[PDB]
Amino acid sequence: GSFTMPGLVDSNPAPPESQEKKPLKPCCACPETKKARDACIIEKGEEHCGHLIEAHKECMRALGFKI
Repeated sequence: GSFTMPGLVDSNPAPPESQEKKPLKPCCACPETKKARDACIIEKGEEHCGHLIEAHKECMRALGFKI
């Protein structure tokens, strides 16, 4: 004897989307730095990860990006 839920389908517990996109966008615009930034920002936030901005921020400024 257990309750059950046959009036719906519900879901599994899940993020605000999961990684399901890997398109070809070829360049040299600091992948390591950008990609490594975002992982901290994902988890904590830009406010907790702006050492992860500043470190990577360099890398883009060198390019003539607007830092």
